[PDB]
Amino acid sequence: EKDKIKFLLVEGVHQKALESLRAAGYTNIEFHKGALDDEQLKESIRDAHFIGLRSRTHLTEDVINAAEKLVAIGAFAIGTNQVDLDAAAKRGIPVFNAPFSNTRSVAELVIGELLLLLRGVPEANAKAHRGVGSFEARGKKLGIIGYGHIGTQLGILAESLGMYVYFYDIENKLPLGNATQVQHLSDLLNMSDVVSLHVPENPSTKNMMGAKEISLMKPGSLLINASRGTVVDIPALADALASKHLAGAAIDVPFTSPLAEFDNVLLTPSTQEAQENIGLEVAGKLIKYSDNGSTLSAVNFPEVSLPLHGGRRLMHIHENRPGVLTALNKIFAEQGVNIAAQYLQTSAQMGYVVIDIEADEDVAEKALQAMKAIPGTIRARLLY
Amino acid sequence: EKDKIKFLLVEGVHQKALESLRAAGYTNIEFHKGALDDEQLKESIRDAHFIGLRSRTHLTEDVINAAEKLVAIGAFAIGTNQVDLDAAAKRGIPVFNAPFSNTRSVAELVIGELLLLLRGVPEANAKAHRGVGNSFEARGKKLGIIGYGHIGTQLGILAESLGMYVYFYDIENKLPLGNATQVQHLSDLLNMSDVVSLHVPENPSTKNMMGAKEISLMKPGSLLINASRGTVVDIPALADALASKHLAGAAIDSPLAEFDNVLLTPHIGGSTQEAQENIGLEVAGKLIKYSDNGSTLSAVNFPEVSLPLHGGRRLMHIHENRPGVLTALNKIFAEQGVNIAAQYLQTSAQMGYVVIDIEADEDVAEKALQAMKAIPGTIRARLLY
Amino acid sequence: EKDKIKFLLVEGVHQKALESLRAAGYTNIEFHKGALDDEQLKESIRDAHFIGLRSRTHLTEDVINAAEKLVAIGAFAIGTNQVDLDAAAKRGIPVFNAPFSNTRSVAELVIGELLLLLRGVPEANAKAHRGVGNSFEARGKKLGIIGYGHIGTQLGILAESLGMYVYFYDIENKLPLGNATQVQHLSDLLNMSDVVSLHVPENPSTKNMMGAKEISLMKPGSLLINASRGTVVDIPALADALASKHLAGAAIDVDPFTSPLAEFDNVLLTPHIGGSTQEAQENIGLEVAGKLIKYSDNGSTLSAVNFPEVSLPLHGGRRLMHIHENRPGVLTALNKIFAEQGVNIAAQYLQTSAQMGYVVIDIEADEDVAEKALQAMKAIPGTIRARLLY
Amino acid sequence: DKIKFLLVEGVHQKALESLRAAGYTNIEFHKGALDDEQLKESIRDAHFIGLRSRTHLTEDVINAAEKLVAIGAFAIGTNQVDLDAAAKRGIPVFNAPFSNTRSVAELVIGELLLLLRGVPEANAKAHRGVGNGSFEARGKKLGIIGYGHIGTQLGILAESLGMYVYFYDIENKLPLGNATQVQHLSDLLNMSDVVSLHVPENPSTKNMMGAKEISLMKPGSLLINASRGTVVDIPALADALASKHLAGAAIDVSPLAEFDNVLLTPEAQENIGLEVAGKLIKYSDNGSTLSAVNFPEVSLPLHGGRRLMHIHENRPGVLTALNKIFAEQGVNIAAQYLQTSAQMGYVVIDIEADEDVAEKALQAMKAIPGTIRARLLY
Ligand SMILES: NC(=O)c1ccc[n+]([C@@H]2O[C@H](COP(=O)([O-])OP(=O)(O)OC[C@H]3O[C@@H](n4cnc5c(N)ncnc54)[C@H](O)[C@@H]3O)[C@@H](O)[C@H]2O)c1
Ligand SMILES: NC(=O)c1ccc[n+]([C@@H]2O[C@H](COP(=O)([O-])OP(=O)(O)OC[C@H]3O[C@@H](n4cnc5c(N)ncnc54)[C@H](O)[C@@H]3O)[C@@H](O)[C@H]2O)c1
Ligand SMILES: NC(=O)c1ccc[n+]([C@@H]2O[C@H](COP(=O)([O-])OP(=O)(O)OC[C@H]3O[C@@H](n4cnc5c(N)ncnc54)[C@H](O)[C@@H]3O)[C@@H](O)[C@H]2O)c1
Ligand SMILES: NC(=O)c1ccc[n+]([C@@H]2O[C@H](COP(=O)([O-])OP(=O)(O)OC[C@H]3O[C@@H](n4cnc5c(N)ncnc54)[C@H](O)[C@@H]3O)[C@@H](O)[C@H]2O)c1
Repeated sequence: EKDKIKFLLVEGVHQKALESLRAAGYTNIEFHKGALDDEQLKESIRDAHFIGLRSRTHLTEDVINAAEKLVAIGAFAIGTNQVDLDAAAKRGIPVFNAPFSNTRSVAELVIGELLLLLRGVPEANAKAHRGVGSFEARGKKLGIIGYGHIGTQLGILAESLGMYVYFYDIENKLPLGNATQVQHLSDLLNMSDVVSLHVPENPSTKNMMGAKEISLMKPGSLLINASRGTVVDIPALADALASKHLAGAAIDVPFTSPLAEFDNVLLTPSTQEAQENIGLEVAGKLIKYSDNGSTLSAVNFPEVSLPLHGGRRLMHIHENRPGVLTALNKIFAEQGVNIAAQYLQTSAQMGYVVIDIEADEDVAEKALQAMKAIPGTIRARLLY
Repeated sequence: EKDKIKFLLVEGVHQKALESLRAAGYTNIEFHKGALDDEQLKESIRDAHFIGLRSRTHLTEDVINAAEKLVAIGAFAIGTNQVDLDAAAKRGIPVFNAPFSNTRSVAELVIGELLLLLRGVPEANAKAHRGVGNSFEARGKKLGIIGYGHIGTQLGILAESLGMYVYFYDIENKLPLGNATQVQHLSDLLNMSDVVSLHVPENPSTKNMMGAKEISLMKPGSLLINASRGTVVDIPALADALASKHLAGAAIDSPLAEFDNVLLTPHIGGSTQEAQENIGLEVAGKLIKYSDNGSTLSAVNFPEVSLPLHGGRRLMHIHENRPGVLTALNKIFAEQGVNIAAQYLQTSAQMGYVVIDIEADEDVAEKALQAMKAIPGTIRARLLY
Repeated sequence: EKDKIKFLLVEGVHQKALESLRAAGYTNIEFHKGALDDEQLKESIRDAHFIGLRSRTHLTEDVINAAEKLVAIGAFAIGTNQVDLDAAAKRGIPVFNAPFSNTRSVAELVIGELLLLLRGVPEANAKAHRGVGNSFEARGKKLGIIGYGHIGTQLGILAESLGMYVYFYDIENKLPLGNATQVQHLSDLLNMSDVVSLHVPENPSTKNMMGAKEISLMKPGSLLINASRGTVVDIPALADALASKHLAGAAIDVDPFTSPLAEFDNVLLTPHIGGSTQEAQENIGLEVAGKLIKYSDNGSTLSAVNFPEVSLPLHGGRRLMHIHENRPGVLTALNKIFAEQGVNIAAQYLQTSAQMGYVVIDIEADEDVAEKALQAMKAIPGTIRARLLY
Repeated sequence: DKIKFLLVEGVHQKALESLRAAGYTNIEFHKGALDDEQLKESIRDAHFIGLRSRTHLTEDVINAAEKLVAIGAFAIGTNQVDLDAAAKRGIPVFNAPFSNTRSVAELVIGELLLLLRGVPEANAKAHRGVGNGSFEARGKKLGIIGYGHIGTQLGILAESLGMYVYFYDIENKLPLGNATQVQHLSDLLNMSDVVSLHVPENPSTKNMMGAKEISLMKPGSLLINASRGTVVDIPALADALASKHLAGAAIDVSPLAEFDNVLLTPEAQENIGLEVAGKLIKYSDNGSTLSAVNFPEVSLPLHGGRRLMHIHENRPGVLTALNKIFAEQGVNIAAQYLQTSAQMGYVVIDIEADEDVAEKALQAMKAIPGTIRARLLY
């Protein structure tokens, strides 16, 4: 929304990212197919309002402090280990990544794994390669644990394969297609011919699939954990495979070493069709942060976003010290200006707040100046 | 989550709602299979903190103002015309409906409508019934979806199953389902589509968004579908495009009664029988979360607020929208010596609602609560946890 | 696949048809965007071995007999009202149409009908256009398919994708696709179905198979769809069932036959059904061009509309074909001919009709003997035409 | 109906259901396989025998039979049956050709999904301790060669996964869904990200996928052969794998054992039961030998009238004799379908006549030299 806002994109992010940026009115783009050298990065990033990078660019504390106009960082990938998160945060610079771009990919893999495991293909294949010398998926029940981005897309594909889909989730969800939410996990485990996990990594899920749960699964069933974490007690999984209670499994990958001996287990390890989704996803985050201040899904920043309801919108980033918010609201109160919406979120170190006001530019601009002055302020900006 | 919080459910909402309420720790439930007479409703709702009803129960201003403990209203259906929204709002009472349980039926409806419209069936059928004597496959056709949310995504899935190519336009990037493709400019989506279906909310950004200009950008001989909305399409313009034959047909909802190639579906806000379970789950969920964390997401007569749960203490304040409320709040926490961890204030009409998370002990939180209730213009405030 | 084989195509058949012919080695093609006048037609179809036409071409006996090289006619459409079937048959000229090109289109139509009928849209729509003022999801419902053939099968696939449970009744055992289930007894399929769709041909076994008794057997509040045909459903019984509300609605392909239904707002009457646009045109083009190619190369008359149907698998050797009047002695004459040449018949397929017979014969012999047999076969009394396919 | 049905190795209850459905009662069932002594005893008066992969139906056992009309192999196909001995006796052997269609289509989907992602190789390495392809299926093109039972069901599943389906066949096929026929094999091969073969085993398919065909395939593509034949030239495929021209493959079972990016593979008994039992019944009723594995295939449309069938040694003069019989009797032949195999000849003849005229032609047909058997079907 201004050709003065410079976007520096390196390591060759997908073209759709550029298409998205231009459609939103941001055409001041410096593009690079490969990584920049230290000296090249420093001079290109110096006046960049935004930088988009992948895995090879190292955004160290020094490079960041060197950038004098940096507003936000877009990690066009899932990982952000190449970016110094804390350094960016201290300067009020959010880092966005692409957390859901691999959704479809994981769903397809699960389908491929269950189809072959159900037929005992992995074991037959390993023996064939050594010189040594089974059911249809349709009509079978798939039990999905975690019915979110991946869980829902998987259920859709499973139904297309003629499977009956059931899911367990700690939250009530709207079923897509003929899927059925099962309230008790043990009930899901009992019915399921195939069980697939798609939950996040947290105390709630730590070893949720232990000896007991695996014991609850149907005799001859399959356990899939296509996306890597710590949700499955590997030793317990190994015992159930050795005992043959489970006819096979697929686990994302030592730690899985106990499974290496099993021919009926599939062990599987940002360079494919993911680039388009990533380009669209991350450019979108940069665009929205620029236009409306949304930090939803930022990885090193308090998360906030507010619907577009007209009026003027300002944003304030500050060290989380008592008195800042009081100073902020005072600016509008002592002036009789009304606040239509306000959303503040904090961390131990920082506080981020977006405010919608009913006023004209003059007042808005004036308010912005006062805001920047408030002690503890890191950055302040008038969004519209 | 207390067992003293009374839930009054009338007109026989699905048993799943009760199970859900019980699972959330709410067991103080009065349940009736049907509607009650004016006398019974008044007696039953007098001490009800929450009421769940359907289309028959008339929750009028009188009834509302008489219910002295009412905290929230849940319409276990889509419509809320039987509920006096403004009356409830004035009392700081949000009204929740079931905005998503009927997602699937709207998607199925659009598929049925486009399939027949494409073949010219509505027109051929109307003439056939009048005695007057008298097409395209959907397969390989492009479906343009405006608003890729709950309905758009499900519609896209069904359309791809019919062999159609799905493209969509939205005001933000959306993760696509199947082979659906996002299109950055609305004009481009309109240009390429053989069928355009609208699935967006009602609000200044969508009022008449499909006007004479947008409709003329649609492909010649295309179809426009507005399955369940309100004021998104400029009717005069649509009639004009139909008369000129720019569009081969449409489905909506008049000046359109003259067109045999237009399907008119008088009121669709009706929830299906198969959806009663989902509705019970959906609306009970809304009441529960409002009661527990103050979320007013999806409320139909209230500013929408929702703050992630990060422990600590949480307070909520409903008031007359005006400058100085927030400042009045800051001073109270300052005097009380507490820092605000998170805050979310939204306004709608002449009303303001704000949820505040603070780190403080029970006593301090209560003292803050009493002060907050004394702020002039305050409608009500409570300590959620 | 020689070059002396001419293809006359009028009324602009789809390019796919030509691509198909060429790929098959038939390049001698005379294309025309539209129909030709009586003078031009006779002039063009003069030395044409094959002709492909549509609806705007009248192939009369005069035109046909005028043609001295015509071996087969391609009607790139469903109907063949425009061609003199008997005249072609008398000349030993088979007529091929596009029997299954509209399969997908009908299956799509059924889905659209049941979706709207299930929600009561036809009725609400009719009332709305009149000023008068004013429902179940398809997902989870059971679809009962009577006749699991071309359409039945594609319909079932679309229904399952819509989340419906598919069951079908057919007089012959079928390999179900997806989760489809074959039901042995009609009464059973009829009792369990929320929607029943008919996709059977018009023969004695189907004549009014859906009578008052069958309809009464249907689940109360169900839908009946017959999106093609005309003799499988008893309209009077249907109207009664709709009047009593035993059925919630219906879709019937339409007319004195459907008049009893005109008063029902919850019934969809749909005329034109057979020949969409470029899309249906592409299927048709590929289908009929294929028929012509197969007839030319191996003598197959499967699906011909005015000819005995014969089709013999390709097993090498020499292939001859003989078209004749159904008079006695022809079959005997054929044998005698091969005995004298001391040739063995590997396979023979003869089929007949009114007063005409068609036989394809596979023999073991050198071209030399083949051609000698061909000439002999042509001299058989009652012979209309004979050819050496390969 | 003195039509005894001997069933061994325990065929699914459905076969029994089916036979009964057609009145055909009299069923000697044996959950297990009988032996030489008992087998000859039970098969002695057996009209139809149903067996699996273990029964050894030798020339002796068959010769032992005296009323055997057909043999139903309720399995992947013929097994320990002396097909040749069976044919000599004018006895067709029916198997279950399309019963596991769905199963093969599902297998191909599973294989291409993993191969596209390089999982086979990654998995092989992971099981050897080593650590370290990869693409989604949606948006990719699947090239099917042989658009028949399996090909069509495969296309349906492929499209549901978001793939674009193209197929090549030797005749025009009605496409299901968005499947598109491609006229030239070379075009199909080059455009495909995945090629799967579903063609019959015969001369026109033997090694049809050679060095030339494989070189025409897109670089980094996958070749899948679930067929039960030798359609692919392994030596050529191996070369294409070593050179990385192909990113992987899946084949039924070696030179490919060295390739980690190659998949090597080996209750539905209900289908088999209903399919095979269905062949046995149709043959008894209308004489159809469609799909028989050791018999000329003949199938004639039921158009009323009388239907006579004749099985004979392929001696010249049989057809001459047959047609002379009807000629002399002044009986018109409505339809006639004769097909032959290396040793046998089978013809079905439809005529317009009453019982009298029929049985008259039947006795004369039985008297022809080379006759193995002849029956009045109806
Ligand atoms: N989607 C992607 O692109 C991607 C990429 C890499 C890794 N992952 C990983 O895959 C997993 C799932 O990802 P997603 O995108 O579908 O996540 P998601 O957030 O959309 O859904 C996770 C689901 O799990 C449910 N859940 C949480 N705790 C649960 C519990 N204890 N029991 C049952 N259900 C519970 C949640 O309510 C939610 O519906 C996560 O571990 C994620 O980190 C996803
Ligand atoms: N889901 C149901 O059961 C149901 C029942 C009756 C009526 N409706 C109506 O259908 C509409 C959409 O419902 P939904 O469930 O899909 O809602 P939703 O919130 O899930 O999705 C609406 C989508 O519209 C997009 N959008 C918003 N403003 C837009 C604009 N100006 N231009 C383009 N896209 C825009 C949003 O980003 C979002 O993705 C609403 O008007 C709703 O009242 C829904
Ligand atoms: N497929 C098309 O393109 C097309 C175009 C125009 C009209 N039609 C009409 O649609 C109908 C069906 O067409 P189709 O292409 O699927 O035909 P089809 O021949 O493929 O299948 C008809 C099915 O009906 C079954 N059947 C026959 N008699 C039966 C009986 N008495 N009871 C139960 N099942 C019986 C048959 O076994 C077969 O499976 C026919 O009336 C046909 O004329 C089809
Ligand atoms: N369907 C099953 O259950 C099953 C089980 C085991 C093995 N098989 C094997 O799979 C293969 C195909 O099985 P199906 O059931 O789909 O057979 P099918 O007969 O239904 O289809 C084979 C298809 O191949 C086409 N074709 C023939 N020769 C061709 C050629 N040279 N090039 C291209 N296409 C050609 C045919 O026209 C036909 O459409 C066969 O080898 C069969 O023995 C099938």
